[PDB]
Amino acid sequence: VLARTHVQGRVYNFLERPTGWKCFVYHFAVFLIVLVCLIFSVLSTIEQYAALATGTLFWMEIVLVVFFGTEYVVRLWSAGCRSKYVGLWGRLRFARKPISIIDLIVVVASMVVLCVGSKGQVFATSAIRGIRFLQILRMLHVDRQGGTWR
Repeated sequence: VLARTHVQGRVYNFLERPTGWKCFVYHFAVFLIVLVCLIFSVLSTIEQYAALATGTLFWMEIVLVVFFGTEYVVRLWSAGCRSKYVGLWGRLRFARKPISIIDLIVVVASMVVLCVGSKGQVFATSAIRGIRFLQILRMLHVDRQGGTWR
């Protein structure tokens, strides 16, 4: 200390404060990830049949589910930088607009989808048609700071 917390509260300032820096680095990462995740989605929806027989890259969908599941909770931690019980609920409760209600429904679906097992080809359809399907919305939820699409 005193980093240790003045470094996590620093993460929770940077990801939350719209600036030239948030815009520059964060939105390069969202486009890079969406292209990776969608090329991987075309592969993954065939790897799901390879998972009946053989070895497969399908494990990396659980890795990116842990990224996106963590990335949802990381916003709840930037509710207020130290607020990690308080606004951890309080901003989730605030998340009332249409995409935010869908994002809440899809994050609990995404955990249930891991939790049923990597089969049920519904884990597969939800990885696709839930956890890619949310990401196309973020193009319009685009946090690149113009008052976007309105």
